[PDB]
Amino acid sequence: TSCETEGSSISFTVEKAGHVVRFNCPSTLEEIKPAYEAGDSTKVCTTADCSNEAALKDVLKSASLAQAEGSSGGNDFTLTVDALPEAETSVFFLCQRTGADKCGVHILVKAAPQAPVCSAQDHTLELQITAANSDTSFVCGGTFNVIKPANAAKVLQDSCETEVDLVSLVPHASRSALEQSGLIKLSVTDLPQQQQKLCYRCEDSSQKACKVLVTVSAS
Repeated sequence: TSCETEGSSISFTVEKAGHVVRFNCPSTLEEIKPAYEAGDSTKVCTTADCSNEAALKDVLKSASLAQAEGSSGGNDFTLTVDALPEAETSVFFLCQRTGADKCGVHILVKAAPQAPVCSAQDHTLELQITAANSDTSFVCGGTFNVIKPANAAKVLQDSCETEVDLVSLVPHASRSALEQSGLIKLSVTDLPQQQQKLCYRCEDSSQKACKVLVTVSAS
C-alpha cells in the first residue's frame, strides 16, 4: 500500500483485465510524480527514476488513474486497466515532497492471455460474459478457420443451426474480427434481461465445425 521509505520502491501487478492496483504517497512524500492529472491528461513515468515520461493513454490504451485523499495520509491512487495490453508493460511513479529523498512505485501490467482456440471437429469451446461492458474472444484456428455466420450481425441459436440477428437476443452486443489472425470478439454493454446462449461455428472448408457457445448472463 504505502510508499513510506525514502530510497525504496513498492510494486504491484495487474494480471487480469479489469483489475486494479491502489497505492499511497504518504503525507511525508505526498506528491506523486508525474504530477497528477485525471482522465486523458494522466501521465506516467516510463523509467523508474522518472527522468522519462509519457501520457498514460499512449502506454496503456484502456487504463485510468484515480486520486483520493489518503488514510496516515497524503494521497491514494487507483489504477484500473480495462483491457490488458498486447505486450507486458511497466509503468512508474515517484512519491516525493511537495514542490520537489523519494519513493518509487513500479506497476507491471501483464500481456493479455491469448485467446482460446477452436481447432477440432465437434469440440465445444464454452465462453462466458458475466458483466456489463465486457467482451470474450476466441480464434477459429487450425483448419477450422471460417467464422459462421460470416455476417457479423448474425449469430446462431446449443444445437447451433438457426441464424438470427445478434441484437435480437442481446441488444447492443456486437461481434468484431481480426481476420489475419482468426480472432473473433464478442462485446456487450448492458446485459440482456434473461440469460442467453450465443453460438458461433468455426468451420473448415468442408463445413465441419468446432462449436463456440457463449453464455451471456442476465442483468
